[PDB]
Amino acid sequence: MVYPVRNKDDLDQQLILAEDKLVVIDFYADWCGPCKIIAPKLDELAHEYSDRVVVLKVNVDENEDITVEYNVNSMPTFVFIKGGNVLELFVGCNSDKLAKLMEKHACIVD
Amino acid sequence: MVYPVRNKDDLDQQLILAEDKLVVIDFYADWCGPCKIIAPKLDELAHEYSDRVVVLKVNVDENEDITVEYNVNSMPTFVFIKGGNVLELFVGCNSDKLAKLMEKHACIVD
Ligand SMILES: [Zn+2]
Ligand SMILES: [Zn+2]
Ligand SMILES: [Zn+2]
Ligand SMILES: [Zn+2]
Repeated sequence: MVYPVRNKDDLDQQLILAEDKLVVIDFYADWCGPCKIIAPKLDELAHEYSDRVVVLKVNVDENEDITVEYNVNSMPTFVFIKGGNVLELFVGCNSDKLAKLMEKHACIVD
Repeated sequence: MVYPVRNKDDLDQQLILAEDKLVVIDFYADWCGPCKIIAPKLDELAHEYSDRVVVLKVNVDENEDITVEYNVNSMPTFVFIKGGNVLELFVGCNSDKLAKLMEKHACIVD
């Protein structure tokens, strides 16, 4: 399952506890159609990769600070992180690419 | 000669332009003794096989994304690729094996 981020200090802690794991952060809002469509597949991947991947979820309406720090301008946006380093940024609704990007490292509103 | 990779999109383009050729990617860093020793022999082979083999070079300190995607954990590491497929992975400093592996398909830091 996908862990909601309450604030920047929550997220900063999660990034350190993730250790060597792949971290994937999903920026979403409740008013975003494409966000809702891809969300089941993201939860499916989180179970398949639970030993290797940590999956975080940032609600942009309550987290303006985290959104500005990651330069999020569109939704959905998935940031792939390992060791506090941003490896790759991915915007859009292709859930087949999302699943592929998750295995290699283990439509658009606003 | 050996072509430096600037990013993942650079590398992805190189993999397609290489066509049917053998591609060899060398993962290295400036702080890696064994990397520096084998490097002349790699350049020698690149000239001998210039019509058949494309030789790419990825600096791991500036390319965390490519390193994670190829699961690089040590140096030097040579990935042998043909058609976007990874045929073989080779870690270590034996330049005689490197030359042999190059002809069949045409010490350790971190
Ligand atoms: Zn569950
Ligand atoms: Zn030359
Ligand atoms: Zn990547
Ligand atoms: Zn082979």
